[PDB]
Amino acid sequence: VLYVGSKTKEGVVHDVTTVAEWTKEQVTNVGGAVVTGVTAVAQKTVEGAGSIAAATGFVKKD
Amino acid sequence: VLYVGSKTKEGVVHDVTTVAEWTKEQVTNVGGAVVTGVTAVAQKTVEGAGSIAAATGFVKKD
Amino acid sequence: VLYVGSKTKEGVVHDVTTVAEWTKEQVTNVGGAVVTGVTAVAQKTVEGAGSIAAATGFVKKD
Amino acid sequence: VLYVGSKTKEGVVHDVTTVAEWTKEQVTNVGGAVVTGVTAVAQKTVEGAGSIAAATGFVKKD
Amino acid sequence: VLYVGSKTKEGVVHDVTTVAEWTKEQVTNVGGAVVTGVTAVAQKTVEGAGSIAAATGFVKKD
Amino acid sequence: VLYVGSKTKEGVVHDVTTVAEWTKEQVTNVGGAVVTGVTAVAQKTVEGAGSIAAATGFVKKD
Repeated sequence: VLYVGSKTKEGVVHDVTTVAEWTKEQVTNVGGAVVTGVTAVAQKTVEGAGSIAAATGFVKKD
Repeated sequence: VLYVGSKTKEGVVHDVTTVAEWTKEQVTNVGGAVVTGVTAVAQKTVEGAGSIAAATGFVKKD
Repeated sequence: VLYVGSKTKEGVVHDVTTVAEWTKEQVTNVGGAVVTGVTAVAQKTVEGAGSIAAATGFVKKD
Repeated sequence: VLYVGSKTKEGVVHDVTTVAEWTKEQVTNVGGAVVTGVTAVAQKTVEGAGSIAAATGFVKKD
Repeated sequence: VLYVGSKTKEGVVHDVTTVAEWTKEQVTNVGGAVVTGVTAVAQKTVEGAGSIAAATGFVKKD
Repeated sequence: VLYVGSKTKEGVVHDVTTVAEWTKEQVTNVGGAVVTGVTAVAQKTVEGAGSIAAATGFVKKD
């Protein structure tokens, strides 16, 4: 293995653009997740049993 | 392995752009997560059983 | 392994841009997480059982 | 005339993005203009006879 | 005329982004202009006869 | 005229970003202008006959 002037992009997130304008937003909740923003998870490796990698809006009610 | 003038980007997040303008936002809650912003997790390695890597808006009610 | 004029970016977050303008935001809460800002976690390694790496908006009610 | 939370953009230039990569470029010249970069003129008012407002790559050989 | 929380942008230039990477560039010249960079002129008013406002790469050989 | 919490930007230049990386650049010249950098002129008023406001890479060989 050998490079020159190279580039590598394993596991990234880029150029996420959100624009809200005149936004009215009621939200109620009782006991459960609610998500409204912009989530950005970026991982390279995840290992192991029973794992939960990069959850968003989760409820685990065993 | 050997490089020259190189670049590597394992596990990153970049150029996240949020724009809110005239935003009205009520939020109530009882006992459960609520997320509205902009989350940015960036990990390289995660190992081990039972793990929960990079959760956002989570409820674990065993 | 040997480099020249090189660059490595394992596990980073950069160029997060938030813009709020005329933002009205009520928030109530009872007993549960609420998140509204901009979170920026950046880790290289995480190991071990039962771990919870980089949580944001979490509730663990065993 | 009266505003609120307003915005005006008379005569601007913004978000000019140039990207060159592995560019070989010979250029000769004798006695005449040559332009290769990125020009950005932004004017509001220009008045008067015979004027030459915002020239780029000009030759006036009277 | 009267404002509140306002903004005005008469005659500006902003967010000019240039990126060169592995650029080889020969240039010869004899007696005439040559331009290669990034020019940024930003004027509000220019008046008067015979004027030459914001020239770039000009030759006036009367 | 009267403001509150206001902003005015007559005649500006801002956020000019240049990035060169591994740049080889020969340049010869005889008797004529040559420009390679990043010029940033920002004027409010210019008046008068025969004027030359904000020239860059000019040759006036009368």
